[PDB]
Amino acid sequence: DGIKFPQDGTLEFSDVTVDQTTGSITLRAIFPNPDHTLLPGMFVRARLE
Amino acid sequence: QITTELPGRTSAYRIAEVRPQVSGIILKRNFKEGSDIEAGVSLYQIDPATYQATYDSAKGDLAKAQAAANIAQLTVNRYQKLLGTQYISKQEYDQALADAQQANAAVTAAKAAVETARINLAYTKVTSPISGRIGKSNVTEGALVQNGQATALATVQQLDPIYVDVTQSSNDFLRLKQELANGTLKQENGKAKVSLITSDGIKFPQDGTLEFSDVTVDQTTGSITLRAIFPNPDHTLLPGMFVRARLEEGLNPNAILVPQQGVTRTPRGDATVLVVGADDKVETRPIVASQAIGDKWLVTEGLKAGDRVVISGLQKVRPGVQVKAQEVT
Amino acid sequence: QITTELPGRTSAYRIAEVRPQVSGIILKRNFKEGSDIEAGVSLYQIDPATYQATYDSAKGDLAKAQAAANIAQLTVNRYQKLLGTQYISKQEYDQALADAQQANAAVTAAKAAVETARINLAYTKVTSPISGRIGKSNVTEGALVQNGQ
Repeated sequence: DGIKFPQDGTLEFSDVTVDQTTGSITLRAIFPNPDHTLLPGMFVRARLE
Repeated sequence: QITTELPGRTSAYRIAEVRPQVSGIILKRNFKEGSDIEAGVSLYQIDPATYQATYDSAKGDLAKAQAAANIAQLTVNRYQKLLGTQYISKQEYDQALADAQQANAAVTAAKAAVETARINLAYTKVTSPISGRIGKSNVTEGALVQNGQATALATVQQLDPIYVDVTQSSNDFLRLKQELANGTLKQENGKAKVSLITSDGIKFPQDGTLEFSDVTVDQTTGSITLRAIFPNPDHTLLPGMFVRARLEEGLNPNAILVPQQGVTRTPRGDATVLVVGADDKVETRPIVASQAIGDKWLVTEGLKAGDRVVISGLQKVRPGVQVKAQEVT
Repeated sequence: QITTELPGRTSAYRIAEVRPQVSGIILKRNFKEGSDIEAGVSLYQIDPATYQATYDSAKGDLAKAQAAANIAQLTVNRYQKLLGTQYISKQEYDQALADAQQANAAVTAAKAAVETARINLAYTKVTSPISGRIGKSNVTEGALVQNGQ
């Protein structure tokens, strides 16, 4: 919906290889979810620094 | 009360597919197709010859162990009778006691082997695990089967009650949860009530109830699944059909309903209403009315409680003109 | 400040797919879908008949081994008292001690076998490996489940 998620997470890089059919690298971040306001599988947009 | 219409599919309360626990060739079918089946009633008859031989071997081993235990017990009794007046050594009595205990343990092991042989032999008499109604037989007499194959011999399903699995988008679920948390929505009692619309559009005579809101999200579409349970006394619902569910999500005690005959919509989409001011003048005010309940538009913004607006004779009234306005029920 | 915006998908911290460790048929379901559950709580109930028979056989073998060990220990204890006054040769005492030790080792082996049988029997009570939210049941009562499907 475009609403900023109230809490903040941190970044733990995990995957260094490059996929063959996507040509992209996957970055892993961890977030606290106490309210259960995000479920496993949904689509999100992450802004890094 | 706000209701959401969602698509879904029905499913059986309890469905069991019959698979053979042993390997062999079928000889007979003991049930008639399309009939009600009680639990534990034998369905098929696989060839028991090999399992019969195994059972006989187990019985023979059990008999041998029993004979050994019998002779050990006889010797123990006689030695115990001797021991009263110290006519035999205590070591001999202890040895006899140990021999009897070992023979009894061997008898127990033989009994366990006989029990597992009996279980395997009775597995051939295929028994329906649950009650219900049995359908077509995917195999007939003379067809080979194997232990734990993927192809089911038959299916037994319970048609009362019935499950309805409907699909709800994740965004709607999240916004409803946020609205409930904020306080604009008031859930009541317990599980939400769900009504049904069949393929013909007929409202189901009974209203079901929802439970088990799922948490995983489908990747391909982006939606979660909801489950409701409908009692089915007359078997008017069969598993697998396509149904529409009207799902209630609480109460909104601030709804503003405006009759659709008193709002004007521009071709691009904007909507305006002719309010009547305190100066007996009419003023056009824009409003946001997206959802329509029956013939009443649900106003979300642009109107306040007690605002007094025209519903009839719109073509007879122009803005800025002093008009007598009369309340009409 | 330089920032990058990327698409992404969420995932659970710990996801466990409950799978059967033993073959058999399901008789009961001991949980309600869509509810938080603890660890070690039994979820299903597979048919234990064959595993119960195996457990009984193992216990019987253990009892036999224990009886043999008991009689060997009694003989050793009886010989020990006579050893003090030089009325039994040391060879016989050594042989009896060896027999007792062998019987004790056999008892240990039987205990290991019965422990394996107990573990296999307890596998039927399908236990949740972790604590968390559980969804629907892909199988119901009466289904047949194979080992490690």
